[PDB]
Formats: sequence, C-alpha cells, structure tokens
Amino acid sequence: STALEMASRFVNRSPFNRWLGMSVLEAGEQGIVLGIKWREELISSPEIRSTHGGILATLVDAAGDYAVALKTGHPVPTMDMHVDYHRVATPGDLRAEGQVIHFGKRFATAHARVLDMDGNLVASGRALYLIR
Amino acid sequence: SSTALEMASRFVNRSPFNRWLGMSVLEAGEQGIVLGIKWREELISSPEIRSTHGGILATLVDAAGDYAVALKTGHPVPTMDMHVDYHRVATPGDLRAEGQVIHFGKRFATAHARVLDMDGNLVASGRALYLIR
Amino acid sequence: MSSTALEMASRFVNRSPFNRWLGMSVLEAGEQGIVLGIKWREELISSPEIRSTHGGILATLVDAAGDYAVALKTGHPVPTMDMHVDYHRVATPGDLRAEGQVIHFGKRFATAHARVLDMDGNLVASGRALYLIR
Amino acid sequence: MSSTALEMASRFVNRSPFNRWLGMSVLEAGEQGIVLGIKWREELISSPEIRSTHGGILATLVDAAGDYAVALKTGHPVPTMDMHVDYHRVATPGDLRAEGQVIHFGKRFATAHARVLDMDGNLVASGRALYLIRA
Repeated sequence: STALEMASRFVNRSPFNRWLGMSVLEAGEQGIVLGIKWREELISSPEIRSTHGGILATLVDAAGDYAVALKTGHPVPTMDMHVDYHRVATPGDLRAEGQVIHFGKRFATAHARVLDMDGNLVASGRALYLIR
Repeated sequence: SSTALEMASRFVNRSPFNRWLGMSVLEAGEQGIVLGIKWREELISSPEIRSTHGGILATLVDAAGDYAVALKTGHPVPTMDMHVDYHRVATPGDLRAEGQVIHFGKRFATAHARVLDMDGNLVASGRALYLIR
Repeated sequence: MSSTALEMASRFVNRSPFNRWLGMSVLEAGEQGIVLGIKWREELISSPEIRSTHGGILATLVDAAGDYAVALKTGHPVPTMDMHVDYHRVATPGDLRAEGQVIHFGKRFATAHARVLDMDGNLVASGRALYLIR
Repeated sequence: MSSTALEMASRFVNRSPFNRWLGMSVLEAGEQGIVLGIKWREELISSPEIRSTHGGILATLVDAAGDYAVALKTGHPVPTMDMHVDYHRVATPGDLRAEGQVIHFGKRFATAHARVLDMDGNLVASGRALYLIRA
C-alpha cells in the first residue's frame, strides 16, 4: 500500500515504462508484481505475432529493479541481466514477478518470472543491481 | 556482401518493434552484422540522466546475435536465452550493435554482441543462444 | 521426499569421479527438487589468505544441483547447455549444500535453479542452467 | 613486457591449491590478455561412458582466464561477481587451454571473456564474467 504507492511513482517516472502502459499490481514483503499493456509495436515475428524477446528482458530487468527499490527506497542501476525464454508470448498483457534473492551493502540480486494471461510462464531471469 | 545486407534488411523489417526502433542494417558479411537504431524519447529510463532503457540494449544484443546467425542460416532464429552486461550509461543518441557467431552447431548457435554509442563508446555487451530449427 | 528418488539420484551422483572426489552425496530428493552435499578439502582453496573455496567449485554445485533435479524427472542425467552463477559471499572452509529445482520442463529443454549454502545456512552463491533432454 | 606479465600471472596461478591440483600453468601473458593451460586427470571426469571433463572444470577455466586477464591490468587477482558459461562441445580426456581477455575495464568493475580449447583447437566452451576491482 505504502510500497505499492512508492513503486507506482518509480514506474511512472520512465517514458519507456509509460509507453508500455506498465503498472504495479502488487508490492510488499514478497517482492513486486508488475503488468504491462500489449500493443502491435511489441511484435517480433509477424507470423506468430510473438512479443519481442527484448520486451521480456525489459520485464525481467524492471521486476528485479523495482523489487530492489522496495528495499532501498529508490530505483537502482542494472549491472547485468540474464533471461531464459520458455514459451512464445502471443498477443496479450504480461505480468512480471520480482523477488530479491540477495541484498548486500552495495549490490543486490533479484529473480523474476514473466507470465502470460493464463498464468503460463513465458520467461524467467535474474539481474545484479548497484546500490547507490 | 550486398546479398547479405539485402537478406538482413528484409528480416529486420518484418518486425514491428524493429521498425518502431528505426532499426537498420549498416553492414553484413563474413564478419557478422552491424545494426543501427534511431533514438526517440520513449526509450528513456531515468528521466534525469536521460539514459536509454536497459531493455533496449538487451533488444540490441538479442537482435545483433539473431541476425548474425540468420546470415549463416538464411532465416531468423528463436532466442533460447540471453545475457547482457551494462558498461556505460547510454545518453540520448542513436546506437550501433555488432553481432558475430561464436559457435555454429547443427541445431544451436551462440552469438556475441557489442552495443556502441555515437562516439564508438562501448555501453553494453552480451551473448545469446539460438535455436536453429 | 522419495526413497526411489533418493536411490536414483544417489546412483547418478556416484557415477562421476569428480563428484566422488568432492565427496558429493544426496541429502534430499523428491518432488520439490534435490539437495546435495560436498565434503570440504584443502585442494578446494582459491585464496590461501582467506582460505576461500574456489568459485569453480560453487559453479560445479550449481550445475550438479540443476542436473540432478532435472534427472529426477527424466530418469537420467542431462547435458548442460549453459549456466549462470552469482557469487554472494565467500565460502570459507566448510562443507557446502546445494538445493536444485526445475523451473521449466519442456519436451526437449529444461531450466533449473540452484542455491549453494554453507553449514550455517547462509547463501554463498545461486544460479541457473539450461539442460537438453534427448 | 610479456615476461613481467608471465611471471606475475604465474605467481598468481600457483598461489591456489585448486589451480595446482589442476596443474594450471600460464602459457601466454601480455597486452592482448592471457592463455592458461591445465593438466588432465581421471578425477576430472563427469560421464564415465563418454569420459567427458566435468562442466565445473570448464567453468573454473572461464573464471580463471578472466580473473588473470584482469589481474594483468590491476596487478592483483580479483573476486568474481558472476559468471556465464556456454558449453559447445564435449571435452574428452586431454589437456585444455583457456584464453582470457578484458572487454571493459572501469574504475570499480571489469568484464572479461574466455574461450576454452581442446588440444586440437576446437572450442569446447566460452563465457564471460564480471569482476570487482578491490576485494
């Protein structure tokens, strides 16, 4: 609630997030849940109408970032990121769940799951952030 | 070659996201691929340093490795997984992505990529595994 | 969890000379996933200043845990395609534990996650890996 | 030159009991980066049917190559933040070479890439790693 408000503010600061219609669905002790709204510009392969792998990477990076932000009180730079692609993401809205896995004095690690509308896992990933 | 450059442009322009990125092919040959994209305000992550979103750099790492593999296969290829290192903040400006195939197997390939800004500064690098299929 | 899972994984673990050198064993095996243990030895050391366990050993643990967690589902050990490992804390001299878990299980590929713990239950490393099912 | 570099890297390599157990040596060291070798042993084996070298060994090589490529620039070995390794080919029984080189070198962080080769020069694995300049 406090955490949800704080996360929303962070999310709305970024023009890319806004272009993605990104929102906060949940925030608290279990990390963060994000949503984005689908548009035709997201499409990678026109024949399968698949959402671009980089959009999914965005969601992994965002989920981990703002999940760390719940602990720091501010958004954090990404050092590096890994993303696994599991299923093709057909046209529709997406959810990214983000949890902090390690929180040190200067670095944090977060994990993320990206889910489709039926709750199928389409991608997962992890990232290292800088605490500054 | 011009045939390589030809083929790659065609692949690049299939994708609506590529086109929204103003993505173009700068070079294509035995040396791999070089891509460009055109900056726009919607790319911005932190409004105060005007940095290009990390997901955009990842897109570029993914695209460069994809289309570099595609030069060898003749068709675009699905990404299995990807890694990206962020080295410098990318301030507003067009970006270049260089992709090369590192391993070309019978069913998979891995490519490495570098993302450069307008002064040729390295801003990000990465690798990815692709499914031939 | 299972005794059949425990017997199966235990057989898989003991097939490897490197696992045996590491004194690797199966602590837990079942539906949730797998837990492995290794026995510390002086040869594992990276830095003699801090007597730290080499990061290559921590990565070996991430790959093993993921492999055997996949293996509980396929019925056989699996080749690794790639892996990522994150290092959080120095693993000082002491036995280590690795928890493995299957994240996605397709007909042809599987992804697993791991956590490497010290004897006090502090997380020293974590990671993920892609495996091929053939 | 590539003599002070060799001797410096050699000192770093031999400081580790795990490196010594692996029979690790420095083959090349200079401005372009580092080349390491290890000696094969039966204990290295993963699959006894294939007689494949364990992937943990190949990952140790990615990490070592990168660390010592950075160390040639800092003057000291460096801790690893994280690592990725890609496995391309089975490493059958035999000695292995690892080439390491720095990709980005910053105030506080450095990134390095590695290639693991068999005795015929086939690429067995590759990967990258992030290091902390400090400890």
